Amino acid sequence: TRDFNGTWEMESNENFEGYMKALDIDFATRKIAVRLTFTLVIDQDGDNFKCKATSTFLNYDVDFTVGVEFDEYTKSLDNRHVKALVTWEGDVLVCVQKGEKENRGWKKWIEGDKLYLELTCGDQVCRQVFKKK
Ligand SMILES: *C/C=C/c1cc2ccc(N(CC)CC)cc2oc1=O
Repeated sequence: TRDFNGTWEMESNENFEGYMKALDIDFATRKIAVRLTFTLVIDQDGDNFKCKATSTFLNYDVDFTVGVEFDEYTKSLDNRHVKALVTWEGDVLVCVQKGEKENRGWKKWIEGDKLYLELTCGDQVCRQVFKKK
């Protein structure tokens, strides 16, 4: 299924610390943020996505259309400009964020009935798993 709609509650978070370090997030924001549990609210209609990730300290909002390149200013994270593009590889949603970081982006898929989110920057990979509320 290609249908990521819903409210998704974190059940596991692996190596968020390495992902944020590869982004050069400052120590005190990082040290707080690696403790956090996240909730995802995804609204998906065809190509049109609206995503909202929330925690007690870090929030991240993105809206995009599959197949349409867009500019992203990662204000809530590392404060960089990237050229982002989200496309389908089979049933995996793939985002590439072109900028000064290599292999920066993410991949999302459903396995069974959970949502998997893989965050990449440089040589670091973070894996998060969510359950549909
Ligand atoms: C449905 C895909 C949108 C989406 C992708 C995300 C990428 C990165 C992040 N974080 C915080 C965990 C790092 C910047 C969150 C996120 O959530 C989403 O809903």
